[PDB]
Amino acid sequence: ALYEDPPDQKTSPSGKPATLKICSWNVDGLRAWIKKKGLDWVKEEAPDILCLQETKCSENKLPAELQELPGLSHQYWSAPSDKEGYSGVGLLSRQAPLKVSYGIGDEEHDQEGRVIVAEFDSFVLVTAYVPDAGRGLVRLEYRQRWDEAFRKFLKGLASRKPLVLCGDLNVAHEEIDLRNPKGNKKNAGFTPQERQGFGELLQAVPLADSFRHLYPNTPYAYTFWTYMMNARSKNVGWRLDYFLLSHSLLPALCDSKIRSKALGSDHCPITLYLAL
DNA sequence: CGACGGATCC
DNA sequence: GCTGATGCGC
DNA sequence: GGATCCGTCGGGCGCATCAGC
Repeated sequence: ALYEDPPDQKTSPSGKPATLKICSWNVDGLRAWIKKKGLDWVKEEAPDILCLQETKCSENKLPAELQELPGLSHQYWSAPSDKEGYSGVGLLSRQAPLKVSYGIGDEEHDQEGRVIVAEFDSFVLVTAYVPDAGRGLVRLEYRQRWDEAFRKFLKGLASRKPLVLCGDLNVAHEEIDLRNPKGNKKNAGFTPQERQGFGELLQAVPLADSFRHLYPNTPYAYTFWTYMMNARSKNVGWRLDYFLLSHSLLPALCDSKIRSKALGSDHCPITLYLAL
């Protein structure tokens, strides 16, 4: 069945106005995403913080339009040291973070430009392109170790301000998070190993799924669709993109959106509204 | 990884 | 510089 | 035999390299 994201709730449960909008988007090729008119959707969306994943683009090769967004002038980029054309993350902010760091503090996992940490006054933001388990599950065991190191890095993130984890976590937590869970329990992103790791992220850090807290039984809500067999036209997809938040932030949670109409990638943009 | 084809199931 | 084959990873 | 279970195949994209010119 198709999916129409409910209208934006730009007010919290206590009637407080959204002071912060964050947009996360796996662009599957930032230079391609821009030629495909992706920055135009960002302009219309006017986010305060824009997190991008799978940039596939080093810093010296970023298109000049990216350095022309005035409401997103604070830009921070991370790419693999060896694999050019692979992975890559980005954080564009209206206001300068107090602190910007890269990696989960672990050499085995900090080589593929997958994590940017940005400390703001009231919260700590973390964008992530989590390792894929791969065709045939070749990189599953690596994903399992990444999960362990990520869980630990996040739980002890130095200080005590709430956490907003955003990005491509590369798993569909439960069966409601993908069209075909039965034929994908042995396919990357639906292995029980990965699904349990997400569960442990939630219990250990701890964190909550913004979208699922608001929409616990909303089906067909996906963020990724294979380009193959035009899976997007039939909404056969997976929710791999999320905003996970400390429970301290749930009183500030106005909404968590899925922008199913925005094109440019095999992923759709997600958006969080927060009243801080 | 969605689609498909074969195998099995009551 | 520019394109197309080839390879690799989603 | 309609419905379900499950393994195999073939394929959309982006970007890198390299050759040729």
